[PDB]
Amino acid sequence: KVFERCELARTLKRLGMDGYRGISLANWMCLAKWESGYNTRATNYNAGDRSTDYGIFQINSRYWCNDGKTPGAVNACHLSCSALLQDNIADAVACAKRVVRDPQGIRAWVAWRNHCQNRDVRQYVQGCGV
Repeated sequence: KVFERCELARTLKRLGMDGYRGISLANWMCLAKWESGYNTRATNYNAGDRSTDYGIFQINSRYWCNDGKTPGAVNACHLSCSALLQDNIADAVACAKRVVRDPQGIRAWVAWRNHCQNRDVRQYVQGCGV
């Protein structure tokens, strides 16, 4: 499903993402925005290394979720990658909290570096009453 902006901001707030590991809601919103355009059904296969990115946060099948076809998969979130193509994002959020418990934090997503660090990202949560 494709979330509307404030609908997603309230959903992430509810699921405990605001300030999680020091990361503001606006940073999480910038990341879903540039990763998937807030679409839970988004998948991107990366032909150079045989892995696929899944869901609203584009979480990768080498490290975090298991899809059975990615060489060297660790599956650190201990989740099937199909759990991240659901309309309900509770699993996607639990795995995104796991990604950022690693020292790199949100920098793990290069799209966040390109599109969100050192930018004013407050626009992504304005008007949402969050």
